[PDB]
Amino acid sequence: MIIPALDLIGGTVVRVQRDYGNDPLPRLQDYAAQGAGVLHLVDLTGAKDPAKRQIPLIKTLVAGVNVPVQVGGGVRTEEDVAALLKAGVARVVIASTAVKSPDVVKGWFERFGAQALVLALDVRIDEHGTKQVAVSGWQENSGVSLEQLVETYLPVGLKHVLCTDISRDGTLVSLYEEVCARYPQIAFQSSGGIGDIDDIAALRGTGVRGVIVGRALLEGKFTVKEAIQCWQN
Repeated sequence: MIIPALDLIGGTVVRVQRDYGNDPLPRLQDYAAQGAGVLHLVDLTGAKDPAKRQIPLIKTLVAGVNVPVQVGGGVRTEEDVAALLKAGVARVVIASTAVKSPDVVKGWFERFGAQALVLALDVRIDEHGTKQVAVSGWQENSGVSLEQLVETYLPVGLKHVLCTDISRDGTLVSLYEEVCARYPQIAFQSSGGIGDIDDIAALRGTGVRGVIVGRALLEGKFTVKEAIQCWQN
């Protein structure tokens, strides 16, 4: 699947920052109308301060489409996960906390179930060619490989992993081929490097299950319909 994505700050759709207006619901509705089966939202306001999580907006957006939405941004605690799910979110995207407190997050898998959680990892390919996990693009590596972290959560039934390459020069394959083959029981999602329709074609044979597409849709490079037609060949 193609997974169309929006970043939201204070109700505004933004490109990573260019203002793309305050109409997220009609945009999402049109993504769904074109065949998207899953949508992705990042709450940048909540990422900066969990106390300001955009729950009312998220409720509205989820209510306004007919497809599951995965939502990330400032998911620090069990309470955060629960509040997002209560608001109607299908899956909660766990990022830095999955790196910083694995024993705690393993407990979340036990409580909420693996179908409700997506682990989002930023990866840098280092000098030796190791897939190093980092909590963000502006922080140093955290001293754990993608494989090591995946294998930490497999015993609690990990099913969804979102992988962003934050070391790559330019737009978009070997990385995804490798990890997908190694953990066929996990559905990997790719994020980043989609600049045109050919970048989606590039991922088709890799084993990647989901392709997150954000900026390219906002910039009018191609439509969700075209993306899906390409992805399905």
